[PDB]
Amino acid sequence: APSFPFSRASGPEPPAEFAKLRATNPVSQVKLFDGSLAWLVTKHKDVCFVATSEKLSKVRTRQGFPELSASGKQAAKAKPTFVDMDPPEHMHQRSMVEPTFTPEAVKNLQPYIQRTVDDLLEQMKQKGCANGPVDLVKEFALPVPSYIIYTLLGVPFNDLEYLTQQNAIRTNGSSTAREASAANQELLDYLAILVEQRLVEPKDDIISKLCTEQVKPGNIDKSDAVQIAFLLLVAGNATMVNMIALGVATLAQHPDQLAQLKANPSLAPQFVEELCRYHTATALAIKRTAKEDVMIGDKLVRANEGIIASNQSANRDEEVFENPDEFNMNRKWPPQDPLGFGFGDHRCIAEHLAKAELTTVFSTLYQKFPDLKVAVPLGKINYTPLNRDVGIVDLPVIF
Ligand code: HEM
Repeated sequence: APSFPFSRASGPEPPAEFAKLRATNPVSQVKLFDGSLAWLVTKHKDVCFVATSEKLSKVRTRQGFPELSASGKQAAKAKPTFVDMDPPEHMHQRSMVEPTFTPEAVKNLQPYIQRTVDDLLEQMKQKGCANGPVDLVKEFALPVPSYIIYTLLGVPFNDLEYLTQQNAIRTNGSSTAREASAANQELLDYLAILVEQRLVEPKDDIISKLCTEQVKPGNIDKSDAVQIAFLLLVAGNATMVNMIALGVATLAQHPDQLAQLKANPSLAPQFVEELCRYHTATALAIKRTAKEDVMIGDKLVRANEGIIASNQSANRDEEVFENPDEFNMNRKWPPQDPLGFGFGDHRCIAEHLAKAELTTVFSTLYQKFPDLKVAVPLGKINYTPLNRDVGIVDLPVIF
C-alpha cells in the first residue's frame, strides 16, 4: 500500500498515480501518515457513489476516518459544524446559511461581484507596473474572494485589508506554525466580537441572520455562530485565490484559448467550467468511513474502514471526459457532472458563488488588461508544494 496523499507529478499536474489506478486498480488501498489504511476511489462513477451513499459517514469521531495529517487528527476533537455532519444534522445547520448562496441570490449578487472586481483591477491599473511586475495574487487573486466573503459575512469596509492579510497568513506556506495559529485564533476573536455586535444591532449580513434567526431563539450558541461563520470564510477562500491564479497561468500556457477568450468574454462560463475540472484545487474533501459493509466496484469496504474519493481523478476519467488531460475551453461536455465542487448533499455550498466570481474575473481581467502577461517564464511559476493541493503562491505580471 503506497503512502497517501500522493504528490503532484509537477507544478501544474495531478499526481501520476491516479491514471494508472484508474486503468488497473480503480478501488485500492493506500497507507495514511499514521500507518492506517483507507480505500482510495479513482473512477468518476465510484466517486459519485461514495459522495451519495447513505451507508457512509462524514462524522470524524468514527474510528477508521481517513485523517491525512497529524493536525487533521487534532481538529477532529472539536465540536463539528455542518461540514462534518450526516443527515439530519447536516441540513439542519447548512440550511441556516444557504440563502446567500442559492443560484438566484448569486445572480442578484452579480453587480456587486462585478463592482468588486472592477475596483480592484482599477486600483491595479492606477498603480501601474512602470517599475516592474506586480504580484497578481497579492494585488488581485487574494482580495477578490476575500473582500466578497468578508463583506457577505458582515465585515466593515475599513477592516478588509487587514483581515484579508491575516487569513492568508493562516495558509501561507511561509508562515510558521505559530504564525499560522496566531492568525487563525485572531480571526476567531474578531468574529466573536462581530457576533456580539450583530446580536445587539443586526445589519444586512450573514452573521446578523445567524444571530437573529438562530442564536436569539436559542437554536444555536454564540460560539456556534462564530464557527459557522468561520467555516464559510476558511472553507474556500484559499481555493478561490488559487483558482484565479491557475486560470491566468493556464491561459498563458494555451495562447490560442486566451486569444479566443479576449475576442469573446462570453466564453468565460465555459472556460471556468473547464478550469474547475482540469484544476481540481480541493481534491481531498470527499472522505468517509463505512457505517456498514459496502460494495464498490470489485472491492468490499467493511464497516469502520475509511474511504477517500478523489474528485481530481474523477475529473480526468477517460470514460467520462474525452481526452481528459487536455485543457479545452470548447470541450463538449458529457451528461456527467464534473466534480470540482464535490457531489451529493455535501456539494460545495458556494459552488454558484465561486463560479460567478471566476466567471466575472475571466470575463473582465483581459478587457481591463488586454496585454496582461506573466512576468516570468511559465516553467518558473511558483506553485504550491507538490505534496499539497494544486495552486500558485505568487504570479508576477505586467500589463
Ligand atoms: C473555486 C473555489 C472553490 C472550490 C473549487 C470548492 C470546492 C469544494 C469541494 C470539492 C467541497 C467538497 C464537497 C463535498 O463534500 O462533496 C467543498 C465544500 C464546501 N465549500 Fe467549497 N469550494 C470553493 C469555494 C468555496 C467558497 C467561496 C466557500 C465559502 C463561501 C465555500 C464553502 C464550502 C463549504 C461550507 C463546504 C462544505 C459543504 C457541506 O459539507 O455541506 N467553498 N467546496
